[PDB]
Amino acid sequence: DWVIPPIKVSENERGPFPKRLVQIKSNKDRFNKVYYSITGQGADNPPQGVFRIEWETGWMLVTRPLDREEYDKYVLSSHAVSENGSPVEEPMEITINVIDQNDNRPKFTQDVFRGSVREGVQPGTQVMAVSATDEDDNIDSLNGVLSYSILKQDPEEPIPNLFTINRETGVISLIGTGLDREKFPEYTLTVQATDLEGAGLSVEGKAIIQITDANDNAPIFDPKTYTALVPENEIGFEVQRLSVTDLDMPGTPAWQAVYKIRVNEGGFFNITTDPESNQGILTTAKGLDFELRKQYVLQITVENAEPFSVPLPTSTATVTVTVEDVNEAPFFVPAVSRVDVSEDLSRGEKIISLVAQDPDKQQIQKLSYFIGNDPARWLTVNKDNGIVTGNGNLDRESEYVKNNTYTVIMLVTDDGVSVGTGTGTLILHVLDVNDNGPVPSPRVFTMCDQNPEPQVLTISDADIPPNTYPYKVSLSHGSDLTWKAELDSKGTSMLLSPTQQLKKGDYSIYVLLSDAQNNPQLTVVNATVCSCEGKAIKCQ
Amino acid sequence: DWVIPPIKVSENERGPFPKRLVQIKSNKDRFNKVYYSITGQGADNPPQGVFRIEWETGWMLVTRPLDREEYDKYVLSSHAVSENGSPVEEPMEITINVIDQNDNRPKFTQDVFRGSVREGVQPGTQVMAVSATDEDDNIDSLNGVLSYSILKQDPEEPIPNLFTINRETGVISLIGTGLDREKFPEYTLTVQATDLEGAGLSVEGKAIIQITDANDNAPIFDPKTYTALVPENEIGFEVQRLSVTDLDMPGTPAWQAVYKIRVNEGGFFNITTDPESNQGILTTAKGLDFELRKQYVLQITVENAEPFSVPLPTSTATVTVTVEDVNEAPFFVPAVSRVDVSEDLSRGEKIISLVAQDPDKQQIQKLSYFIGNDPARWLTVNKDNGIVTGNGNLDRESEYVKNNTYTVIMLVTDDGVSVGTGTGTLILHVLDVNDNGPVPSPRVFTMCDQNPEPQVLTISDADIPPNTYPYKVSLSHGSDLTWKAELDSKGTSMLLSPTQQLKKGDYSIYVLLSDAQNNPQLTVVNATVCSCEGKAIKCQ
Ligand SMILES: *[C@@H]1O[C@H](CO)[C@@H](O)[C@H](O)[C@H]1NC(C)=O
Ligand SMILES: *[C@@H]1O[C@H](CO)[C@@H](O)[C@H](O)[C@H]1NC(C)=O
Ligand SMILES: *[C@@H]1O[C@H](CO)[C@@H](O)[C@H](O)[C@H]1NC(C)=O
Ligand SMILES: *[C@@H]1O[C@H](CO)[C@@H](O)[C@H](O)[C@H]1NC(C)=O
Ligand SMILES: *[C@@H]1O[C@H](CO)[C@@H](O)[C@H](O)[C@H]1NC(C)=O
Ligand SMILES: *[C@@H]1O[C@H](CO)[C@@H](O)[C@H](O)[C@H]1NC(C)=O
Ligand SMILES: *[C@@H]1O[C@H](CO)[C@@H](O)[C@H](O)[C@H]1NC(C)=O
Ligand SMILES: *[C@@H]1O[C@H](CO)[C@@H](O)[C@H](O)[C@H]1NC(C)=O
Ligand SMILES: *[C@@H]1O[C@H](CO)[C@@H](O)[C@H](O)[C@H]1NC(C)=O
Ligand SMILES: *[C@@H]1O[C@H](CO)[C@@H](O)[C@H](O)[C@H]1NC(C)=O
Ligand SMILES: *[C@@H]1O[C@H](CO)[C@@H](O)[C@H](O)[C@H]1NC(C)=O
Ligand SMILES: *[C@@H]1O[C@H](CO)[C@@H](O)[C@H](O)[C@H]1NC(C)=O
Ligand SMILES: *[C@@H]1O[C@H](CO)[C@@H](O)[C@H](O)[C@H]1NC(C)=O
Ligand SMILES: *[C@@H]1O[C@H](CO)[C@@H](O)[C@H](O)[C@H]1NC(C)=O
Ligand SMILES: *[C@@H]1O[C@H](CO)[C@@H](O)[C@H](O)[C@H]1NC(C)=O
Ligand SMILES: *[C@@H]1O[C@H](CO)[C@@H](O)[C@H](O)[C@H]1NC(C)=O
Ligand SMILES: *[C@@H]1O[C@H](CO)[C@@H](O)[C@H](O)[C@H]1NC(C)=O
Ligand SMILES: *[C@@H]1O[C@H](CO)[C@@H](O)[C@H](O)[C@H]1NC(C)=O
Ligand SMILES: *[C@H]1O[C@H](CO)[C@@H](O)[C@H](O)[C@H]1NC(C)=O
Ligand SMILES: *[C@H]1O[C@H](CO)[C@@H](O)[C@H](O)[C@H]1NC(C)=O
Ligand SMILES: *[C@H]1O[C@H](CO)[C@@H](O)[C@H](O)[C@H]1NC(C)=O
Ligand SMILES: *[C@H]1O[C@H](CO)[C@@H](O)[C@H](O)[C@H]1NC(C)=O
Ligand SMILES: *[C@H]1O[C@H](CO)[C@@H](O)[C@H](O)[C@H]1NC(C)=O
Ligand SMILES: *[C@H]1O[C@H](CO)[C@@H](O)[C@H](O)[C@H]1NC(C)=O
Ligand SMILES: *[C@H]1O[C@H](CO)[C@@H](O)[C@H](O)[C@H]1NC(C)=O
Ligand SMILES: *[C@H]1O[C@H](CO)[C@@H](O)[C@H](O)[C@H]1NC(C)=O
Ligand SMILES: *[C@H]1O[C@H](CO)[C@@H](O)[C@H](O)[C@H]1NC(C)=O
Ligand SMILES: *[C@H]1O[C@H](CO)[C@@H](O)[C@H](O)[C@H]1NC(C)=O
Ligand SMILES: *[C@H]1O[C@H](CO)[C@@H](O)[C@H](O)[C@H]1NC(C)=O
Ligand SMILES: *[C@H]1O[C@H](CO)[C@@H](O)[C@H](O)[C@H]1NC(C)=O
Ligand SMILES: [Ca+2]
Ligand SMILES: [Ca+2]
Ligand SMILES: [Ca+2]
Ligand SMILES: [Ca+2]
Ligand SMILES: [Ca+2]
Ligand SMILES: [Ca+2]
Ligand SMILES: [Ca+2]
Ligand SMILES: [Ca+2]
Ligand SMILES: [Ca+2]
Ligand SMILES: [Ca+2]
Ligand SMILES: [Ca+2]
Ligand SMILES: [Ca+2]
Ligand SMILES: [Ca+2]
Ligand SMILES: [Ca+2]
Ligand SMILES: [Ca+2]
Ligand SMILES: [Ca+2]
Ligand SMILES: [Ca+2]
Ligand SMILES: [Ca+2]
Ligand SMILES: [Ca+2]
Ligand SMILES: [Ca+2]
Ligand SMILES: [Ca+2]
Ligand SMILES: [Ca+2]
Ligand SMILES: [Ca+2]
Ligand SMILES: [Ca+2]
Repeated sequence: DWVIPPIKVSENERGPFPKRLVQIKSNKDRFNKVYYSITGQGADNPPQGVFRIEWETGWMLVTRPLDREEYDKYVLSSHAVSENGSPVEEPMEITINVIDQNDNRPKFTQDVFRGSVREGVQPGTQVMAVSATDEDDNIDSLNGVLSYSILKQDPEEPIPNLFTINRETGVISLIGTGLDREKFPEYTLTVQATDLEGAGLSVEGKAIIQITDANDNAPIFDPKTYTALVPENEIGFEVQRLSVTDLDMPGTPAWQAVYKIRVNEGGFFNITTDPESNQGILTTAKGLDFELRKQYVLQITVENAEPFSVPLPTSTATVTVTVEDVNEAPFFVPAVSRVDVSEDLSRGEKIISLVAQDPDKQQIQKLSYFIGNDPARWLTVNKDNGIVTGNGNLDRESEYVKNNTYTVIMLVTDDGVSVGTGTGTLILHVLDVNDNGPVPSPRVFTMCDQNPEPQVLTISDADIPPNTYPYKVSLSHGSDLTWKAELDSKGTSMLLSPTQQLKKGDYSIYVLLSDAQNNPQLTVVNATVCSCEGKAIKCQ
Repeated sequence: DWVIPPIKVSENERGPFPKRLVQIKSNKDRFNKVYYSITGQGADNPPQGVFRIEWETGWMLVTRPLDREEYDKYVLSSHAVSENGSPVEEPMEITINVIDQNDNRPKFTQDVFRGSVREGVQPGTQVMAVSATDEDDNIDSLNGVLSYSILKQDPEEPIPNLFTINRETGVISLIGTGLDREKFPEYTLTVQATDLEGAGLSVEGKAIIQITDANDNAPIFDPKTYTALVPENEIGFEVQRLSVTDLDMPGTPAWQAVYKIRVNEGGFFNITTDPESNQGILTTAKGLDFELRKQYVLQITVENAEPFSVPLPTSTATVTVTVEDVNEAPFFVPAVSRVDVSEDLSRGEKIISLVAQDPDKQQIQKLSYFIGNDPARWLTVNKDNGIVTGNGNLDRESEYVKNNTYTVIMLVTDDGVSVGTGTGTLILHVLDVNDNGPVPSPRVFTMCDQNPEPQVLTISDADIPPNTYPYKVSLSHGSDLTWKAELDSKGTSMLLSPTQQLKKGDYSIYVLLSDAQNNPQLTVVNATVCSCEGKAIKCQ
């Protein structure tokens, strides 16, 4: 058909109501009276009564103002019946479009936006982002397009133009330079959005930016030069602690100190760090020792764990140390294999005039010499002059003496001012003299009767050679009660044989030898005889 | 509903016909085939067939070109029935608006406009007014708004820009200066009107302006100096006529002449004007007279009835007159009570030597003296010398003479060259002489007998005093036939009485008187007597 165009109507209209929109006519009215009515939402349906028609003229009206924001369009159905009561025309659809008007102010997405950036970054860096909206049209008008802006950053210091915002997108960026967490950490700037691309109505928001941290700062010592005293030897011990103040953020690696000495003399120092006021705690690496050095001039520089965000001054601490003195024990010089001395020494004679030395050249402390180790008592010391003399009777020949030795240990004490011990061994070579003289091996025989065979006997000397070289056998009172002497060819033994057919048991034979001579006297080597033929038998 | 918008269509469209306008669909076609038709003016109604629809597709078309000027809009009704034959949708109204196109040239209201203005008016004066129209739109386009103009005034002289026209209203006004009915009275200018405020199409008209008249001109004489001759006395008469030429419009007061003399000597001149060539007709106010003046130098200026529309030169006419001569009658000087003359004058004696005078000093014309009035013939005149002598017998005493007078009139005639009369009266004092003498009153008595009483008688003189002073009575032959004389005391009468006793009737008495003397003789005063006693009785 020839339909009927949609009807545009403005919003928030205002004048004298009613307002005729249009007029409709059924031509089938030649016959009876026609009754015009109309139906739909806004008609008889909810919102009832916005539009109504004059049953007799065919006029359509808007009865009151409208807000497209509420309902932006309506569709209606129109009718025409006869007085008799019958419909005449197939109904007719009707449309109305509600044209937008700038009745709406915009509104920010949130009531407050927050942001953050680091202090050392470069100009032209994107920080935050902000939103807002207008409910009016924005597809055929500007009643709903906004334009963003900024008008007041607080801390109007260092300067007041650190940022800008993209008018269309509302994004903010760092424009200037001079950000420092250490002086001004959080800005509060006021934003506004406007109707018709900055032309219409405006509103406010608030965005707040916190500033991350940077290693803008270096560490600073609170003393620059310290001093402490120290002892030579127990040690590995705490000398002095140090103080400092970095200014970036505390629990952070831009706040933790790292040290080191420049030069470690004997490399006898270690230094650690501590999460207190991360003071510098210095200590001794390997004890000290001395009388060698009293002075210690060393320097320690301090850094952070992480590198610096800028060239900065490295700052050292210069420190002086002094070693207190402890006084140590003295010592005999050697451990003496000294005196190759003979057995004939006169009880009270100079053996070893000895001396001991003591470390501490503070030496105005003497000591006393004491002896100590010990198989039995011979020797003697002058305690205030360390003089070892030889008292007593010695005898290389016999008991304690093991290999050609006699080892003895002695002491010495550090007095004068405190304490001390000195353990020193002393081996002294004893010597030989020909003391003893020759002696027979077996002392009792068992001779036989009829024809006894030679009674083997031998010789032994306690002395050391030559002193036991060859012999000379001799038979004293009974050199004839019949007894005849004899030597083995290979030196050592002697052959003892009677020369008479003598008696039934129990009787001695006086013996007498010599080796350089010395002559011993020996003696009786008794002789038990019991009935027989010729071989030395078990007796009775 | 969701109707269907009006359809705009251009006018004088042109391309390949048909032209689809729009397509309609009934959705109730799920069931049968639907048949699309359409109705109305331009459809099935007159203009039939401008639009038609394709029963099966639902397309609407314009079949041929259109002229909004003919029909600027159409309304149509669309239908849709089922094959079975039933309608499905309530019909649908359809509208088409025909948009204007500049197909129309404008046209002047009239084929020729006329106008008129007066020559002396000022620049910036509204004269005519002109109209014209275009039939195309003029409420949303310029297809129908005109712009007026002018492009050719004829008589491109004095200059060619006497006027302008208001482009929007088409009114014309005088812009320049130099209008003269007398040289260029009617302009013919060509006008044009145009489409789109002078932009589109144009056409022509014609406006013609006549120029009213003004008193631009003054009157001019055709002679500047005239002359005429004239006679002394019959008069009030036409001397000379005058000619002139004003140049404005003829039957008009800017063409009628008005005159006047500058100086009217004795105020004896009048001059009128005449609707001929309104010549100046001069005449004589009160006759002239003379021998007093021959010359007349006078001037007459000429104006118009209505003042002048500009300073102009007043132009006079200087004129000379000459008076011809007529010769008049002579006159005795006075009218004479002249001659106190006596009665004794000698017949033929000088009474009044008189003279008369005649006007015209051209005097070489004499006259003749004649007498004329008349009781009887005494006097006489010398006609060629006017001398009145006295012939005859006169007599103061008696007949014609009334009071002491005698009046006579005489004449004199102007000859020599033409004609003349002179009536002059003449009274002449006559005088007294003592002519007559005394005389008795009654001449006949009636006396009585016995004793007659005195017969009274009296006296009378024809003379004038002293000449009749007192008397002297005398009785002649019968101074005694008995008669005795007597005078009255108071002079006049006389007492007559007998002295004898005398006779019976019929007889006279001779009487005789005197007054200076003169002596009269009188006479007989007869006396009739009849019988009696004493009183004068009636007789017998
Ligand atoms: C930003 O927020 C802080 C915290 O309240 C406030 O003190 C400051 O004034 C605001 N503006 C700036 C530029 O710091
Ligand atoms: C020396 O060492 C001591 C240790 O107690 C310290 O207090 C002092 O500051 C250091 N410097 C000097 C000059 O004494
Ligand atoms: C670190 O020590 C320096 C030296 O006096 C001082 O100026 C600074 O304030 C200290 N740091 C802090 C956080 O106090
Ligand atoms: C202190 O500094 C030294 C030197 O680098 C380092 O070895 C040590 O680990 C540090 N102490 C601490 C607790 O970090
Ligand atoms: C530390 O060493 C320096 C370098 O010679 C010296 O001046 C200072 O006296 C020493 N000790 C102290 C107490 O500073
Ligand atoms: C000698 O030195 C040895 C070796 O240590 C030791 O066993 C002995 O007791 C010391 N004295 C003697 C008498 O041998
Ligand atoms: C010296 O050392 C000895 C070791 O035999 C010890 O018994 C003694 O106590 C020390 N003497 C002193 C005075 O400290
Ligand atoms: C020295 O005396 C000390 C103290 O008893 C002892 O420990 C040590 O064994 C002794 N010997 C030597 C050779 O120092
Ligand atoms: C040997 O025997 C004799 C005889 O009785 C006896 O006197 C002696 O003591 C024994 N031994 C020695 C070495 O004399
Ligand atoms: C005006 O009309 C007269 C009369 O026909 C004509 O003679 C004349 O040429 C026209 N134009 C002017 C300027 O007189
Ligand atoms: C004189 O008057 C006569 C009258 O007939 C006239 O014709 C003439 O122009 C006038 N002027 C002169 C100088 O004659
Ligand atoms: C009027 O008289 C003057 C004088 O000759 C002449 O120039 C003028 O043309 C006359 N007027 C007319 C209409 O002829
Ligand atoms: C001619 O002029 C005289 C002088 O004003 C005037 O009185 C007279 O009426 C005029 N004649 C006519 C016919 O207008
Ligand atoms: C008119 O009067 C003038 C003025 O004196 C004179 O010149 C003239 O002759 C007179 N008559 C005539 C004929 O112009
Ligand atoms: C005299 O004059 C008178 C007065 O007019 C006149 O009547 C009379 O006729 C004249 N003549 C005489 C004789 O009186
Ligand atoms: C003169 O006047 C007389 C009047 O009495 C008249 O009769 C006569 O005609 C006149 N004479 C002449 C010559 O005109
Ligand atoms: C003079 O004569 C004339 C001509 O008849 C007459 O009319 C008139 O009366 C006479 N008388 C006088 C006094 O002029
Ligand atoms: C008087 O009478 C006488 C007598 O008859 C007579 O003759 C006479 O004529 C009369 N009158 C006069 C005047 O004489
Ligand atoms: C020093 O002592 C610390 C504590 O035991 C140890 O961990 C470190 O290895 C030593 N040396 C150094 C150079 O720190
Ligand atoms: C000082 O030395 C440290 C390393 O010990 C270094 O990191 C720092 O950059 C140095 N100072 C300067 C100004 O380069
Ligand atoms: C510490 O002090 C000493 C002496 O003044 C100097 O040699 C050393 O360089 C100093 N360290 C610093 C960082 O100044
Ligand atoms: C530490 O500081 C001292 C003195 O200021 C300087 O001479 C030395 O070079 C510094 N050490 C380092 C490693 O920077
Ligand atoms: C004594 O000192 C010596 C060094 O000559 C050593 O060999 C020996 O072991 C020491 N003996 C003791 C018990 O100290
Ligand atoms: C005695 O001398 C030997 C040879 O020098 C030696 O090796 C040994 O130790 C010493 N003492 C003993 C009991 O062998
Ligand atoms: C002159 O004669 C005319 C004609 O009768 C008259 O109307 C007018 O009043 C007279 N006087 C003047 C000054 O025109
Ligand atoms: C000449 O006189 C007339 C009146 O007689 C007057 O209207 C005219 O304006 C005068 N001429 C001039 C140039 O004024
Ligand atoms: C007419 O002519 C006479 C003599 O020339 C002169 O006096 C008079 O002014 C003239 N009038 C005019 C208008 O020239
Ligand atoms: C008429 O013209 C004469 C001469 O041109 C002039 O002298 C006179 O003033 C004029 N008269 C008037 C009334 O203008
Ligand atoms: C004659 O003239 C006289 C003037 O003296 C006049 O009184 C009288 O009327 C005249 N008589 C006649 C008839 O003219
Ligand atoms: C005569 O004289 C008288 C007086 O002067 C005069 O008045 C009269 O007119 C004269 N005539 C008559 C008839 O009275
Ligand atoms: Ca709204
Ligand atoms: Ca809106
Ligand atoms: Ca808005
Ligand atoms: Ca910083
Ligand atoms: Ca730092
Ligand atoms: Ca920092
Ligand atoms: Ca030491
Ligand atoms: Ca020491
Ligand atoms: Ca010591
Ligand atoms: Ca020995
Ligand atoms: Ca020995
Ligand atoms: Ca020996
Ligand atoms: Ca047309
Ligand atoms: Ca048109
Ligand atoms: Ca047009
Ligand atoms: Ca003119
Ligand atoms: Ca004029
Ligand atoms: Ca004129
Ligand atoms: Ca005269
Ligand atoms: Ca004359
Ligand atoms: Ca005359
Ligand atoms: Ca007389
Ligand atoms: Ca007389
Ligand atoms: Ca007389």
